Amino acid sequence: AYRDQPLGELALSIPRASALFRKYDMDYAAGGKQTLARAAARKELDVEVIEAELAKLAEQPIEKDWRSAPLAEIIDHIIVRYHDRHREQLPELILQATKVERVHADKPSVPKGLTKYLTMLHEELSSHMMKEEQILFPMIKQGMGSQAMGPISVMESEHDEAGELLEVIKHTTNNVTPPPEACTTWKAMYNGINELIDDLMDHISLENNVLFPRALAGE
Ligand SMILES: [Fe+3]
Ligand SMILES: [Fe+3]
Ligand SMILES: [O]
Repeated sequence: AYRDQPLGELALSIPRASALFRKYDMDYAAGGKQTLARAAARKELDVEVIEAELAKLAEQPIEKDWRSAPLAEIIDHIIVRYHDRHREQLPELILQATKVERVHADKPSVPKGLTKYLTMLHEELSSHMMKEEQILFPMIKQGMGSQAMGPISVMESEHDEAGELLEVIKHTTNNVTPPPEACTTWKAMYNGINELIDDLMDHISLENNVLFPRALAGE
């Protein structure tokens, strides 16, 4: 039956199901409405195995269920858990990528263009998060969420733009897998990239699958 539920609900309801979908490159963040059945079919995956993996994870409940939490507490959580972290993590990654592309400019496995793409992500995320905090989030706190179809659609479009950059970043880095040649700086940067991708998809998932639809519905 898990195959008939949307990816978003499985990610928000089952602990560490988010990490499972990232293992299968399944987009529970922007494509959260997509059922697990239609997602496993797209990628030619054996859905029955995914269902058993979720069944094991589903033995335990999730630490915090945001699906029914107050919108104000979701917003405040997003700001300190995701927005503020992104502002610290991306400048750090940009400088690491700059150091790696130079130090290992001669290796074949070096991720050329990574610094360019991290910079693009940082600029778009920065402007994006400012708009949410200065325009959309206050609108929702004042109870005007039902009148926010316009702004939310613009934010969800930007969420898609950010998703495309993530895919470019994953390709440039062999799905964020360092080569055997990788030094310590090189390996720690990829660990930071994976941490960014994980947070950003949970960040977008929480907005697209909970905050936005519930605001539009008048909660
Ligand atoms: Fe956000
Ligand atoms: Fe956002
Ligand atoms: O965001």
